[PDB]
Amino acid sequence: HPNLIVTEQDVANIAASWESYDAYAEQLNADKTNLDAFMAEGVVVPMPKDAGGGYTHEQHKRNYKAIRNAGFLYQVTGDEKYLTFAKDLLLAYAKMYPSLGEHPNRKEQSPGRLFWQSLNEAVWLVYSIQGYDAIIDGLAAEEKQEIESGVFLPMAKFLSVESPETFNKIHNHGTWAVAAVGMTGYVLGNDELVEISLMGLDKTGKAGFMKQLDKLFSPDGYYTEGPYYQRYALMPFIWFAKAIETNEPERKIFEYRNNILLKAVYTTIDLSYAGYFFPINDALKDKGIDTVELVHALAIVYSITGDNTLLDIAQEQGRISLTGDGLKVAKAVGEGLTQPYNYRSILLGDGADGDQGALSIHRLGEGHNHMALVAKNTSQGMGHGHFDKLNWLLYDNGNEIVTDYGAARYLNVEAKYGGHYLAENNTWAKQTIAHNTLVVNEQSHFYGDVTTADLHHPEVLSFYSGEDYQLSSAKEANAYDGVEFVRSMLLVNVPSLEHPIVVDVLNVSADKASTFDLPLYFNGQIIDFSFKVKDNKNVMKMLGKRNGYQHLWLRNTAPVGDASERATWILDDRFYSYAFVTSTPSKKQNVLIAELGANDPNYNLRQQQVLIRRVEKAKQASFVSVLEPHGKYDGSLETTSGAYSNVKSVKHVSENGKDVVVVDLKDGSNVVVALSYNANSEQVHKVNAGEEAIEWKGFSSVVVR
Amino acid sequence: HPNLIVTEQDVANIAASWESYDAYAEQLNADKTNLDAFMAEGVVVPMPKDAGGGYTHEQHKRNYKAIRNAGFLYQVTGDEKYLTFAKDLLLAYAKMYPSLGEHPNRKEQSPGRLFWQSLNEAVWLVYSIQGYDAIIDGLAAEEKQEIESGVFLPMAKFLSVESPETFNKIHNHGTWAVAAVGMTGYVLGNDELVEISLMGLDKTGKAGFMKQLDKLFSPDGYYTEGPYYQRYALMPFIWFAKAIETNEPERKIFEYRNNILLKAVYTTIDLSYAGYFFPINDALKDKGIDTVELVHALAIVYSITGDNTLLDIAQEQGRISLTGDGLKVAKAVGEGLTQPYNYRSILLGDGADGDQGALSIHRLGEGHNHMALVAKNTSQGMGHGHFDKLNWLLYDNGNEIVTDYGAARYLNVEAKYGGHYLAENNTWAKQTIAHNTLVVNEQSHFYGDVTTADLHHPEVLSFYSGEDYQLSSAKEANAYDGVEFVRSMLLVNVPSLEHPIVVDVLNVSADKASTFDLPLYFNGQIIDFSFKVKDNKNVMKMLGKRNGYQHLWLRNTAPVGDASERATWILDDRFYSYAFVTSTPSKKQNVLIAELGANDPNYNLRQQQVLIRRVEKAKQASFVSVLEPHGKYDGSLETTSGAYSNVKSVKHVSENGKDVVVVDLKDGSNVVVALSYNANSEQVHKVNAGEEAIEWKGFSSVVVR
Ligand SMILES: [Zn+2]
Ligand SMILES: [Zn+2]
Repeated sequence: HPNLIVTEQDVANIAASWESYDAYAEQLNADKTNLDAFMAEGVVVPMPKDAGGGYTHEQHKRNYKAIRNAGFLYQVTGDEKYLTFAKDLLLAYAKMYPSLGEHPNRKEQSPGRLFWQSLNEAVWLVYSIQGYDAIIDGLAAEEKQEIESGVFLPMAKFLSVESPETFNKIHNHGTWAVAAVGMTGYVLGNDELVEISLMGLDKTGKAGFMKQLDKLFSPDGYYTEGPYYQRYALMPFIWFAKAIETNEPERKIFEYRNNILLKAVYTTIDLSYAGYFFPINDALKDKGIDTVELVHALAIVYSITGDNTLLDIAQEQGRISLTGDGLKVAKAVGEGLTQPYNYRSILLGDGADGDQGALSIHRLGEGHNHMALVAKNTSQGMGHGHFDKLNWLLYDNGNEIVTDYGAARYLNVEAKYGGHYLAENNTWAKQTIAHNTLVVNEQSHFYGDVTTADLHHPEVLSFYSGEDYQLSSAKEANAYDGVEFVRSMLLVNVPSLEHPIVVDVLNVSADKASTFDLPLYFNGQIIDFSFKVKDNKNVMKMLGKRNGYQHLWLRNTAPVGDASERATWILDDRFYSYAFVTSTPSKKQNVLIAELGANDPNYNLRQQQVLIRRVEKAKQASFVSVLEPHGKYDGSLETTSGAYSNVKSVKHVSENGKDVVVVDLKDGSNVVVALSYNANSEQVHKVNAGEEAIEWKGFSSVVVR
Repeated sequence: HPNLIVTEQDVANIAASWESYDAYAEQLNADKTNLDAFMAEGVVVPMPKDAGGGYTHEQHKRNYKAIRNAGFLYQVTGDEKYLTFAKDLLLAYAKMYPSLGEHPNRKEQSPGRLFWQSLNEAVWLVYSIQGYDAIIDGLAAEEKQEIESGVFLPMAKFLSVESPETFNKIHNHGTWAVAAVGMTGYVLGNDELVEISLMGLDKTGKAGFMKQLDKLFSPDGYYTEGPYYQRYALMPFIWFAKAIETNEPERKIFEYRNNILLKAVYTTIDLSYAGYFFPINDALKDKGIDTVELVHALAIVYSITGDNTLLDIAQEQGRISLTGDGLKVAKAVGEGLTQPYNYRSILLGDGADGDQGALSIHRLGEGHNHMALVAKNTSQGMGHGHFDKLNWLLYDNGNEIVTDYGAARYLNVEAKYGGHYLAENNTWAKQTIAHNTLVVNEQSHFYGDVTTADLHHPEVLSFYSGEDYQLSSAKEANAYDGVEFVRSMLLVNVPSLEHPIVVDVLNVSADKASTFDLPLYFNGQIIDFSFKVKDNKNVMKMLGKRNGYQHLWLRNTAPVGDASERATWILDDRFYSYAFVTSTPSKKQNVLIAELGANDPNYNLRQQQVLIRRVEKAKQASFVSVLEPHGKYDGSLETTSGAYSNVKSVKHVSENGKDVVVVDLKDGSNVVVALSYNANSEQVHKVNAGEEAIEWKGFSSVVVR
């Protein structure tokens, strides 16, 4: 002891070297200073009372961190006051815990005892067992027995054999529970606790850690619940793996499933822009790469791989793991070994086998010209999944541009329903209308039914990443009865333009005449539109009755027709223009400008604007658009250039199920995008625009004339 | 030549030493790189066509900066290329200018010839004359004759003798015009142009530069139009003064009126929080200390004073004046002479003699995250003035908390009405309802009439800045017929609380039963209210018909009573709680939660929420409130503490025109604020707060029990 997340050898390395690396010493000293301050308050272990973000919730959180940190500092410094504090905290828990029943402020989740839900109980155990592992050799036998019998063994039993609905779950709850119980198993030398954590309660491998590794990650290391829950589950994954490695290296856990755990870490990094995770599915928008799960995970992977590009990410995190692994990161950074991280375009398969749709990330440019297009062609992702098949997000200039709302939830704010998912998470945040994708008849994909959504996934038709352009194309044939839609999204490098442009082609075919809505949630302030808005007559009414529409105010409608239209907005120092046209036999076309906040008596929803393109009574439609960053606004020096869009118009023609899009530019050049939807790279295609003939080879072609 | 903003000795000093000081070299190289790039485009002088932010507007702007910069670089580096580019630009102007009549894209302002208004013409001249001054050396006689007779002399005459409505103006337009013509006078050796600039067209001193210095600044160096226009006018003030000093040092311009120009520069800095100018009156919210007017002014003042605390601000500006004065700044910064700038509480008198109301800045706390309360008890400030007597702003934690909208205008965005003040600047931004102050009967102060407003100022009753608390108190007797109101605002240090608290007491008395509205414009997301809102029944209607009310949507009304109520919101990592109570005989008390965007078909207004306290059918009211920053939200580490307000309630009693406010805290303690409105330091006062007697001396007292 210790022999878990840190080993005796790690402690020796840290003791010998920590003062020699400034980044590590600064981190250690801050943690030490903060703990010393906390210790001055005495041992404070309150009877459990409060929900998420409430006093007892946050106090028991401060305590598990204190136990872990005191154990670490005892080991590194040899200062007995840290042993005493960790010990006395644990003895207080040991006295209290056997008397605890179900938490009094429970909700619909499995209750904890210390906490309103069992999830936080598992986190408490993951942290606290590390502190115990780090002090155990300095305790009297009676103190060990009291702590083990009073809190650790009863909690481990509670979270495993007493909680099969959680322990056997293939879900982030399951990951945390098996990590907590398995790590306890290693520290206490309890073979049974380790075995059930690895192989499930019945030991057959139908549930447990190994099954989670096999099922929750695709072969690309993409975690099916989405980026936000990927980083969260990454801690119990990487920390239980670390414990397995330090105690049973023969299991070769970091080799398992073609280094799935290593791939999970890189993929977590790859799911961020300007340091923030893509807020698809249930997600909070202030979650970034400095989150401790990725700080610790990066350190472990660096220690294994020696990949010096990880040191770039480490510096961007501005935080370092206080482990033996973190020491290696700090040392490498201090020795000037840092290399730039290779942010790249990727296709991430979803489902265990990678075939259940995919998440595409398309990147182009560098610095403030770095654009990222996210194409959400993924399976449901279980309960946290949103009803947004073929959704997209755009990032540019260090900003989110075309956005995903994330979840309706205020992390650890007790006055917001104990920090838990709000009523509006289901009624607004999960719904299709809340997203940048097709809504049919004001109904959500799969009619907002998670059971149905869980059974289906989009079909990826094409992925391409070149220096000329980037493309993803996917088909959704199961979202609605008698409806199929296909979306192709492109990032195009036009040499004459300062920034890459997005081209979007969303085709829908329906058996019955329908309403088709396509929203665009934008970040910024409207400059102007090419269309005239109808007078709202000094009233804003709720947009629709159900499925998220009840949360939107209609601010203006504007009629549109055959010709492409334009909306231009500003965000910080850059302009963005949305040029759009919809090919359809229906003449009933309108733009709806809407604002979030209807049916929100509790002020749970943020202010937000949206441009919705609506076609009514149509069986067929091709929603075509361009998203173009342009120009410079400098409010400091008081200059402006390039403020007008460089796109004169967008035109579209379909022939024999093949599409041609022509983007006419103000300098007289044009961009031609052609889509055949045929994967045969050698098949030649022809489409007649008017008298103009367009010919190409393969699924797609982009030509700048 | 040059002998204006730089001298021949300055040029020698720069050439000899610019490479030695990193800060100067970085700036010069960045300017040189940008100019070299601009020169590669050739000499481009278009005919005047476009409004503000349009192509010709921004091109003529790039040209005047190029003229100045090429002139400077020719002096410092010697290269013929810089001489020729400045000369060729000026010759193109000389050939075009005599042919120009009124700009074709003029608006209501005095038209320019090069520009849509004459203001920009003046800026062009201020910059361009410096370039000419610096290239005199390498010019032939016929070239000087062409330049002076073709552009400079016609432009100088246009802006002066031909434009009495601007040249005689005691206003920032006047300052820019006299600086432009006066600087031209010095460069051309034209005594007449200098005299009329200093003393006005008729030379009596009724108007012109000297009058502006005596009337537009208070003795404290506060510029009556407000912070945003203070920094703007600061350029022509400080640069014309620089020109006067280098040509006629016997005038002792920097000693004039007890060093008024020096005080003006310090006051400009004192009018910012976290580097941004308080957005009172017409103002844009992205304007900060790195604005070039303050960069140049700071350099001038440092050269005169040697005040090393100005180097702190210089570093925060992140740019350096490319002048001899700027060289001194760079040298001192390189030598490690920087001392921290002393941000402090200040009372700034308004009016020529500082007796026409005042602007109070109250600061408490350390670092760049301290608290700043601004009490706007100032006179009108002419046309750019807002109808917001006794308004207030609050800053905390690097953020604006309780806000001022500034102006409805998009700087140099041509698609937004040529970057000019929008229709909504008058109809929304200037109106009282748009501010954090009293609105009577849905009408603005002075019934929104600038002529009436210009004739009156609030009466300042008290100013105090201590370690215990801070206070401003002011009376507005002239805003409405038969109405008087008084506002006292305090910043209170309560040792048991983590942050100072604001206490607000706004008393109103009216001859007739009236509606009293008190808005609070806040920055952040509502957490919860202590009160119940009425169902809005899925519609938002325009709040009122006139005077800014037509721009607000009513989202919810909520009835309130005798007991204090609370609104709590979150912004970044901190919570803010607004506890409020109104003593009034009227029972008609409601909170209106409103959102901006009605009567805004062009999407000129930002999204914004407001909490308005309304009292109806009342002749008297005391609007009492507490603004309390509290707690910590960490979205990265996922922790929260102190999320609930520590204020249990707020109570108020009035006795013989004297107020007592009791702030009951959750720990059982209380804060007692007493106000007598009697300036006599030794006068004893007594108020019976129920079964309690409150006794104190002086205008105010604050006691923590
Ligand atoms: Zn979503
Ligand atoms: Zn204002």
